Amino acid sequence: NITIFTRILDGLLDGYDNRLRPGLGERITQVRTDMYVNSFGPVSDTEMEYTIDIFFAQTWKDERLRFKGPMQRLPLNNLLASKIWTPDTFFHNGKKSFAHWMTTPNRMLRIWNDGRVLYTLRLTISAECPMDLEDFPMDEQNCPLKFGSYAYPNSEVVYVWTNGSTKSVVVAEDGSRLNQYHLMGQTVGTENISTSTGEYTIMTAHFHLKRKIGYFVIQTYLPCIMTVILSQVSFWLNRESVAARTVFGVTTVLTMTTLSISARNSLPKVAYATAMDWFIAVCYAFVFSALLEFAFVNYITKSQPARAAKIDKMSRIVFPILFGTFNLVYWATYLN
Amino acid sequence: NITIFTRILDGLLDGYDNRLRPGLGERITQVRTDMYVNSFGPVSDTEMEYTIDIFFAQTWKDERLRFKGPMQRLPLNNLLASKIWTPDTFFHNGKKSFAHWMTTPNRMLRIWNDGRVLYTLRLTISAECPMDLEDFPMDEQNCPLKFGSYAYPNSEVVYVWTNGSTKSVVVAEDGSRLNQYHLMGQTVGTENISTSTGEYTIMTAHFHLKRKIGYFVIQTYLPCIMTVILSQVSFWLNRESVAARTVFGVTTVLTMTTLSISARNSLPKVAYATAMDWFIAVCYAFVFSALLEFAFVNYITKSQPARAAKIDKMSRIVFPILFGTFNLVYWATYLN
Amino acid sequence: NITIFTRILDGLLDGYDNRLRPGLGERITQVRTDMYVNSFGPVSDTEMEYTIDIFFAQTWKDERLRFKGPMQRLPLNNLLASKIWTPDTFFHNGKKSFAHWMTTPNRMLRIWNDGRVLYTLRLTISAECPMDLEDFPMDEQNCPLKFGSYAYPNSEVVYVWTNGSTKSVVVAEDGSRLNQYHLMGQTVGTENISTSTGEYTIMTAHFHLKRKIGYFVIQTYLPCIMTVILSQVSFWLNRESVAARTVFGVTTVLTMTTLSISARNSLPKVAYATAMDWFIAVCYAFVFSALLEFAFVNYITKSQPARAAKIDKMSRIVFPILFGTFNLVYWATYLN
Amino acid sequence: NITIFTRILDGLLDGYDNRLRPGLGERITQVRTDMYVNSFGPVSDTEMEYTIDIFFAQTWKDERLRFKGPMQRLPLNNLLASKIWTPDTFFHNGKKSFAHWMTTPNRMLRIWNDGRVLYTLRLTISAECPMDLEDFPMDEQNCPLKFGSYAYPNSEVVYVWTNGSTKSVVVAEDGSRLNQYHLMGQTVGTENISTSTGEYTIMTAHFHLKRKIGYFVIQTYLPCIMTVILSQVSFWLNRESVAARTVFGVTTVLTMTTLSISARNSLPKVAYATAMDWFIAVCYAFVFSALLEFAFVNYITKSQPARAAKIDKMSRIVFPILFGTFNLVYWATYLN
Amino acid sequence: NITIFTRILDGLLDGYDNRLRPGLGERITQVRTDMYVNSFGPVSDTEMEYTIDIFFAQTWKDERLRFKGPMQRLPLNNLLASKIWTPDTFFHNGKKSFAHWMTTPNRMLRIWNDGRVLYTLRLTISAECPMDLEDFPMDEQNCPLKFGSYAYPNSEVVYVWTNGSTKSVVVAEDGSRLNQYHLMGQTVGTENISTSTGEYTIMTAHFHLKRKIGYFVIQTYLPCIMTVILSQVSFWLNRESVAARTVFGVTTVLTMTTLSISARNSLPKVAYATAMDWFIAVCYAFVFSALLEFAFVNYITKSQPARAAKIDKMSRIVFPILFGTFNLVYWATYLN
Ligand SMILES: CCOC(=O)c1ncn2c1CN(C)C(=O)c1cc(N=[N+]=[N-])ccc1-2
Ligand SMILES: CCOC(=O)c1ncn2c1CN(C)C(=O)c1cc(N=[N+]=[N-])ccc1-2
Ligand SMILES: CCOC(=O)c1ncn2c1CN(C)C(=O)c1cc(N=[N+]=[N-])ccc1-2
Ligand SMILES: CCOC(=O)c1ncn2c1CN(C)C(=O)c1cc(N=[N+]=[N-])ccc1-2
Ligand SMILES: CCOC(=O)c1ncn2c1CN(C)C(=O)c1cc(N=[N+]=[N-])ccc1-2
Ligand SMILES: *[C@@H]1O[C@H](CO)[C@@H](O)[C@H](O)[C@H]1NC(C)=O
Ligand SMILES: *[C@@H]1O[C@H](CO)[C@@H](O)[C@H](O)[C@H]1NC(C)=O
Ligand SMILES: *[C@@H]1O[C@H](CO)[C@@H](O)[C@H](O)[C@H]1NC(C)=O
Ligand SMILES: *[C@@H]1O[C@H](CO)[C@@H](O)[C@H](O)[C@H]1NC(C)=O
Ligand SMILES: *[C@@H]1O[C@H](CO)[C@@H](O)[C@H](O)[C@H]1NC(C)=O
Repeated sequence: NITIFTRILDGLLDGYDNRLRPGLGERITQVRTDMYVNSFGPVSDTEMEYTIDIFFAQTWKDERLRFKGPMQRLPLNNLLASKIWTPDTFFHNGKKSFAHWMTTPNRMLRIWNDGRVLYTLRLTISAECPMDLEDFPMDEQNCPLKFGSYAYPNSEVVYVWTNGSTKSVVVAEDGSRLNQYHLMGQTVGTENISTSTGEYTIMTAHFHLKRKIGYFVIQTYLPCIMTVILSQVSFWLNRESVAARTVFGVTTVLTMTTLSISARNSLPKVAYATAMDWFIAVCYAFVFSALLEFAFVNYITKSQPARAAKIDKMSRIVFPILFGTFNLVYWATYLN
Repeated sequence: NITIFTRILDGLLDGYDNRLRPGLGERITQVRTDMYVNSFGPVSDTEMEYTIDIFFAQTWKDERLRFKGPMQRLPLNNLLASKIWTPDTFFHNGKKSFAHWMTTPNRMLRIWNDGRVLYTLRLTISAECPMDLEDFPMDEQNCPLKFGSYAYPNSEVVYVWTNGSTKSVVVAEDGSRLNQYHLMGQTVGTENISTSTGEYTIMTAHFHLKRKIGYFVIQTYLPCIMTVILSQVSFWLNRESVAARTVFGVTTVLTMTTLSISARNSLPKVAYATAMDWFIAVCYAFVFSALLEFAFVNYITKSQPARAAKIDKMSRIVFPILFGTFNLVYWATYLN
Repeated sequence: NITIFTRILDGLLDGYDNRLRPGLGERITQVRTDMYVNSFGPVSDTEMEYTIDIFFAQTWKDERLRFKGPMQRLPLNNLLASKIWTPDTFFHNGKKSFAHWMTTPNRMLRIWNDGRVLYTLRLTISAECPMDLEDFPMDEQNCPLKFGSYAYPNSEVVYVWTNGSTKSVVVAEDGSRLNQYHLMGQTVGTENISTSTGEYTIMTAHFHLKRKIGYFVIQTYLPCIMTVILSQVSFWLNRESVAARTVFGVTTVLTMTTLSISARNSLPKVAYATAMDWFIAVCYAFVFSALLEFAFVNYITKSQPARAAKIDKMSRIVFPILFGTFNLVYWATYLN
Repeated sequence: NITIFTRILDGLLDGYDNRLRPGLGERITQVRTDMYVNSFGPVSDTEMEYTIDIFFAQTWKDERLRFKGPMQRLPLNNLLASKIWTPDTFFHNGKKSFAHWMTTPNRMLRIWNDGRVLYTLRLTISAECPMDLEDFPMDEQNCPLKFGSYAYPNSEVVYVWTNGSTKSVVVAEDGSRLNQYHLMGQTVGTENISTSTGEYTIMTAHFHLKRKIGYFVIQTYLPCIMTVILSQVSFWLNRESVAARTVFGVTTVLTMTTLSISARNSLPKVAYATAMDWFIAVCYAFVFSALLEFAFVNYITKSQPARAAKIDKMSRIVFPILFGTFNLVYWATYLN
Repeated sequence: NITIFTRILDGLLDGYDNRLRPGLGERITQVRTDMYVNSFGPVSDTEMEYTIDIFFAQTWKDERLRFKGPMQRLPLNNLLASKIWTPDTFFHNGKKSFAHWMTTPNRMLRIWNDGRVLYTLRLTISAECPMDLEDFPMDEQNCPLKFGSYAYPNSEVVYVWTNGSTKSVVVAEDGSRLNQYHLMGQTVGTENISTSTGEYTIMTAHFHLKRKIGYFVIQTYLPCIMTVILSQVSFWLNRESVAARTVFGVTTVLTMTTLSISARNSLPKVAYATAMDWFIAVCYAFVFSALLEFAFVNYITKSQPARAAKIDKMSRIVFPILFGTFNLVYWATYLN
């Protein structure tokens, strides 16, 4: 009962040319594609790339593979994949993509009586995701995934998503786990690109990313906020304690200087100011301004002591108010 | 006496199709799997992955390989593995798995008279282990290992553990050696997952990990604890020594600030607070509060000196007590 | 209607030797090359290399592939590429180049009736780009890309750009995105190099890079500029406050020392001074000079107090003026 | 005179099955193994692995390769290695081993008239070397190297070292060069391991490593030793100089805190205390104790000045003596 | 006119055994080798290795390839390389060598009428270069490059440089570009090594490297030199300013401590003192000695004030002189 299957496979491969697409010179080969994202790998902001592991499935019609037998389907493995024609699908934005080979090349091939072919493959794509880090860390990113035929233009091979967008792309519940991003959702679309080699239909999948704040709050904002509060303590010390207040201003100013350097070490070396940079810059101004207030106060503490005391007393109220007011504007401006 | 073995191998391969599973169209192929963990590689918390080296063994029945001869078994090597049918087993959560090829592809194939086939393979699997670092470093992790057929659904190929759970998975005594984890034990199970390509039986092995503390005690807790004690020394200095006590508060506050930054550099950039973060935050409050006490004491040291001395004297007792009390609650809360 | 294509391919490969170039012993094989830069990868200054992803296309004439049929063109894939002769093009300056294999080897082959052959390939070239970092960060770089035949000298195979320079090399709008460089434009050229193995025509493409400033302003210049301003605040403090002014000078001098070390950590370990180094050196002189002024002032504050006050008062004006004057000369000198 | 060699090779391969070991069903195949360590690569303490490059040679007897000819030996290359049977030797503890392929696969095959076969191979083995870092840096390590057959149990293939232990394993004079280890010597042995797949003879080579001190002396011990001496200088300052002595204690205590953090960055994250950790801990106690002495002295400098001076004077002698005494015990305890 | 070439290639391969070296059993195969260094890659001091990209050319005589035809030479590509015999040349000290495969395997094969064969190959060799860093950074290194036959002893295959040493090895003008080394020149030689597998002729090429100073001057020496000068400023302050002079000594001593740690981070972890270490150690003594002078001066400032002033005044002259004198001896000793 098993020899029958062997004959069917031999018959289909008899006189079959894998170098020619099905329907050549007769029609346009239509390929239906569906994707299942097993795991949405890490998003490297420094390299502007993200890693994704998917089960890429392609379906098409091949009349040369029609057969008759007791079983309506022929489950198979990677062995027969090379013997038949498969689309030369490639990822336009994929910088480096490699397949999984252990324990066996993770490929499946299924053939029906009518000649319909299902060919799914497991891939780990490392694509490029350009980002505009102007609102960082309150930034949203849209990482795309573009793929299509490499050699067959739109007039020969056409890719279309199967069913609706929701069914076309599926993300596992545990797969969408990132340390500094929320996977809000996914969208799909199609487009035609005109090239010197001809028109090619492009299948694009966009992943919406919402950066999750809380790591930078514990890493950058809080040390900056507490450092500013530390500087304001100097206003509560006597003017004659010149050395004591000097330590506050000098240490706080340098503390903010190193925080700015440390903060940008993890951030990509982008040549523009981000939202976090402005927050640090303002905090640096507050600590620096406090030192200037002491220097000005200590400069006139002898000629006009009366005004020096008033400035020091007033600074105890103005500085906390302005810093608190700035945060409300800053957080409300970006958290909206 | 050696030519007989050659004839047997030629006969079995004569008319044998490796593209068809044994028992096709007649029964369901049953595969018995056993695992031996040679070494439980490092667990990368930053990348949420772990590396494991195993001797993956699969056993199944193939009537096409039945033979008669003086020897009841036919030990072999990787040469004949490709000539026969083998299950397309793959690791669902395996991000990157590679085989060992030196000196020779580490594969063994054994065939008995009845047709039973033993096919073991050495692998180095780099799987993903999601972790909830809310109780870090007093956290327990359960890293799984899922594998199954890629192309053959549950109706064609079924995986079952051999004998009990203990015999199914074995870990070498020297293999289970990690720098920051204890391998408490292992558990195995089976489940069926419904997919668009059909139902597939999933074989899962869970490794229980108990993070071992002591590195963070020497790295984070002790510097934080001693820094807090250092700040409390300021309470034993005279109020008029404004500069001396200012150095204590400023240096200690900044010392805790850098410790928080340094501590999280090794920790994954998770957007939530861990148990260690709370300990650092409380320690930061103690050192910061001590500086505020001096500022308040130095602010009223002239108008009401009597109360200033009492506060300074009282702080010498309250601060050590509260810090010690906090540790007992903190350690008892998590070490239980 | 599909069997006709199979016969044509069989006929062309019948009696075809892929080890012999077309026109051997009769003429010189002319290859027309065009390039499309999908993405201009990162430029590693430390390793003096850059990564580029391109669609490398080669066109040549092969009379052995002439055919007659209803279709004037024969779109194909990588399968037939190995069966025919292709140029042994290689990148002379390419340190490490790898092809893309997923989902299918990204190669296309097209053949016309006259025998013209189009063979395009996707590549990721990691070439070496020597740089003279004397005006860093106000430096312009010209990273080349040289390629040609490895085995066929100029007398056998010749490479020529197709159409003009603009059409020969094309860069995608989104591809030319670098964190610290502007892709001003591209230029192409040809040359002959004499070697022991014969003369070889070299096709060269030069990419003009204009480093974008703004990251170093936020990372190096601003901390240095503010540190210098911080030191000058000491001039506004009383001479008798010896400890207070000592903290300013010591902290600022050490702050500049660490900034110089930190700044060069990212910069390649070049054994010469850059423009940024001179800026840091001058800033170090200003902060160091301020401390010397205090030491000199504090040294004569008793013998001749009158001159000490004048020097301190005068320094409040001279130092800000010189530092501001230096910046105008420095920025104007390099920003021109 | 060269055609004779061609006939001999053809005759031996005629009717030769490479899937069957020599002497199958007649005797036990004996393999003689010798090793030459070209270079003992770096030992990664963090990853508990070491890299070694060797010339692995295996010798065995194969009666199927007997031949008669003018030349008693048949030097060859990797071409014939795949055509005959070779042992499936593998490294049990080898985490990742790769062969050398340039310029040609570095394999040699030699055959004698009697059928003796010599098959040597060049390998770069990255094995795992567990270490107990309790006496670090005064620790000795014994990195093993285990290898044997993967598919042939002890009843079919047996490995034995050739000649004595000294000749069996040889290390090049320049190969044994490590930055932080001394290669004292090598030892070899054999053992049988019982496994579910049968008994396998294991050939083990142990490399004795003696960590060389001097890098940690310049990196950790000396800064710690000088820091302690720096703290003791405070005892020679007047009590009334409260700020001056406070700077000594605060700076020294924090200096030791960062040294402990910095020292363990290179060290593996082991969850136990090493010898260096105890040395740092004691040094931290000395600097911390000195600050406590000043605080206690400054606390009673008014009520009982007489005792305060005596304590300060006495501390100038006790502290240097105890620190010196501790070092003699510490160094003698571990350097013995 | 092209079919003639096809017949010649078929005739040569007819009855040709690639497993036998030319002249086997009749003479000794002589191989002439020439090298062209396209680029001398980076020299990794930490890993004691260097990377080099070369065009490795080998020439030998093979009477089996003699042919008669209109063309005196047969330019070819990698296709025919595997069909004929080529030497099994390998690099003895090569830790990891890989070939270039894009766009086509960069191999050339040329055959003349007499049977002379030219076979050149492009390689990227990562060899090991042991270094004695005793005079670092004033150290000279001699990185070798050893290669020879793997399977054919000196009695079968012999390697000889072609023409003189200068022509045998050539380095491109732009190839010899290193960030911290000068390529003074190259030398070549030959030697015979006796091994258990027989005598093998070794072809060695030595590259003379002269480390270029200037990065460490800007990174290590200058901060150390200026730090020492900073400490000497304390001698110009009044003795009663105890806190002011304490800050100078404490900050400078700790500044030198961190510089020593930072400097050795890039340097390999060698267990011996380098020239830079001695310079840092002396600088540490000067800053430390200055603090001791203040402590001694402040200790006797009351009992014998007259001597205290003289010591402080004298130290202003002695310390600068000794430090300047040391540099002249240090620089002259190593820069000679
Ligand atoms: C420079 C001459 O062209 C080429 O060498 C070439 N080679 C491939 N391709 C091209 C053309 N091009 C720039 C492509 O972006 C390209 C896009 C496609 N669509 N998809 N998915 C499919 C193929 C494409
Ligand atoms: C998107 C269409 O599907 C695919 O392309 C596909 N390709 C493989 N597989 C699938 C289906 N799927 C999502 C799988 O998770 C899958 C699980 C399995 N069980 N195991 N072990 C076995 C195979 C599976
Ligand atoms: C040392 C003997 O030569 C060789 O072994 C060798 N092998 C290849 N090549 C050479 C010669 N040479 C130094 C090359 O730079 C070279 C340049 C070329 N042009 N392109 N593009 C093409 C080929 C070249
Ligand atoms: C889980 C069922 O077993 C296996 O799958 C398997 N596969 C290989 N091997 C084994 C058995 N085992 C645990 C091995 O440690 C093993 C050791 C050997 N000796 N050597 N050198 C040789 C082979 C071995
Ligand atoms: C342990 C038994 O030997 C071997 O297994 C072996 N295998 C190769 N080789 C050897 C011998 N040996 C130690 C080599 O250093 C060796 C050097 C050579 N010359 N070159 N270039 C050529 C070959 C060499
Ligand atoms: C692409 O081309 C096809 C040609 O049939 C057309 O139907 C389709 O609408 C085009 N898509 C877009 C986005 O223009
Ligand atoms: C999976 O399916 C099989 C079908 O025979 C069933 O026997 C088994 O109980 C199922 N397993 C689970 C966990 O439901
Ligand atoms: C290279 O050689 C060819 C030989 O025909 C010549 O036409 C061309 O001008 C040469 N190119 C250069 C740059 O000299
Ligand atoms: C291993 O088994 C063989 C069986 O012949 C025996 O001779 C040998 O002594 C055993 N080795 C050990 C270490 O027990
Ligand atoms: C190596 O051996 C050959 C044998 O002919 C000899 O001619 C040559 O001089 C030897 N080389 C050295 C360096 O001894």
